[PDB]
Amino acid sequence: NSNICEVCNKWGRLFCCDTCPRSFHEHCHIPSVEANKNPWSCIFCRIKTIQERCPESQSGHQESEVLMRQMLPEEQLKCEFLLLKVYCDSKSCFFASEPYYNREGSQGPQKPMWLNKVKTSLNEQMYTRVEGFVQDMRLIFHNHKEFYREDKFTRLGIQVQDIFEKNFRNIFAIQETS
Ligand SMILES: [Zn+2]
Ligand SMILES: [Zn+2]
Ligand SMILES: [Zn+2]
Repeated sequence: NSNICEVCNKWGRLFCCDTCPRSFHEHCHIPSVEANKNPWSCIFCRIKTIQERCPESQSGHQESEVLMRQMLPEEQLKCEFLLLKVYCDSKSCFFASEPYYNREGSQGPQKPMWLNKVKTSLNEQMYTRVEGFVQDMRLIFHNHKEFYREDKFTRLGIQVQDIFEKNFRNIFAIQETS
């Protein structure tokens, strides 16, 4: 197995996947690495299994259909994995914890949002459809772009949104377009 966490790239107290060489900190994995379970399979492995059981699930889909899906177990897992893919980028640090807004010439967003809040909401089963999760994720970056205006720091929001959107299109097999 790897000797660093797949998500944060640090060593420490790591749990090892039984079906692949990845390793994780307990609360870096999403969901948090389970208490017992021998063998244990990581989220990457569980997602690959879904795909392998239903090869047709990789054919292209319309976003509008994906967003209306109810959060049954497989869609719950897919959103957990998409959230984890965001955390895998080191620039996610800017969006992880609760933000605050005190900048001359800007006003804070009406509905603040952050990764750890989305994480809690998934854990607590607060989303009934994929749309709920995707809306909160996109809100993180939209709030950032609007608050930071012309400051070059707005680019961090563009960068992390691009990670989110590419992973969304991959995980939910969105139909490729120009
Ligand atoms: Zn970690
Ligand atoms: Zn694995
Ligand atoms: Zn099938």
